[PDB]
Amino acid sequence: CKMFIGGLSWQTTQEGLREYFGQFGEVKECLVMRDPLTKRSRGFGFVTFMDQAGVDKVLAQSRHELDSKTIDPKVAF
Repeated sequence: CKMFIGGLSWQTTQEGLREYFGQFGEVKECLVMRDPLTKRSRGFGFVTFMDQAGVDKVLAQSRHELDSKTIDPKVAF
C-alpha cells in the first residue's frame, strides 16, 4: 500500500518528487513512468511515503500544479 501521484508534469522526476512530498511526508520510495503505450496512464509518479499529516499536507497539493501541470496527489483508495 503506497501513495500515488496523478498528472506528472511534462518534466517531473522521481527524487524531485521524493523531495516534493518528502518535504512534509517522509518518502521511502517512488515510481515515475511516461510515454503512454496504450489507453493506460500517460505520465505519473507513485510514492510510498508515510508521515503524521502525510496524506494531509499532500491534499493541500491535491492539484500539485508546477510546470503548468496540476498533478493530482491521490494516496490509498
